[PDB]
Amino acid sequence: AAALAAALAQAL
Repeated sequence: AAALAAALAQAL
């Protein structure tokens, strides 16, 4: 969950 949350945060 956290890895994905961060991946997305960065992209946006």
